Amino acid sequence: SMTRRNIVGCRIQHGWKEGNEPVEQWKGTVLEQVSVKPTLYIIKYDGKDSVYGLELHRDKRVLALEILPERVPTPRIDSRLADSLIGKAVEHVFESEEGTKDEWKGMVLARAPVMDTWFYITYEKDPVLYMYTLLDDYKDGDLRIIPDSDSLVGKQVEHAKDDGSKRTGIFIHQVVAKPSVYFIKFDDDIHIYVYGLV
Repeated sequence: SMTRRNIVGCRIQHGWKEGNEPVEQWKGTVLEQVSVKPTLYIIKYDGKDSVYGLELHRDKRVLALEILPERVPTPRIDSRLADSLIGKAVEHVFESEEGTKDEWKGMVLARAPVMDTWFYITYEKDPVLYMYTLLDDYKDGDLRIIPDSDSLVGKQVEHAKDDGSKRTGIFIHQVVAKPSVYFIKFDDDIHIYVYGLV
């Protein structure tokens, strides 16, 4: 039979219809096909720095999915300087009114697949997976490295909610630099949760 191109590593476009809200147009890059759940894909969408998980060929909210006739950009960064951030605890500084501090404590986890100049990062105030070109903020002083403060992948898990109901989730990735940290995808949420952070 004819073999179609793998959607991983491509630029994609699709409409998004969530219930009765107006239809939106989403554009992004497919970073990974989850080995332990091949229907699930990991995507970085333009303008959204929280990474998403979607069963792109099954989910009824995804409309007219297509591969764009574009190449995924391939910029370069200094390899040694990028690896110096991996596994480190950081303070990420954000713009705010003068005489007011807006900083978030977090941890740099890995260089992302496909978009290797972007980095996976998690925070204490928001435990979902984020992605950003952190070396831009590190060189400008807006990211500070702070002193020093066998895998569940594939295993299913259940969560007992406040109301009378349960939800299933699956461990999808083990962070190589910090093997006690994992990524979980629950079937009722598009965000990727970060588990095992202190």
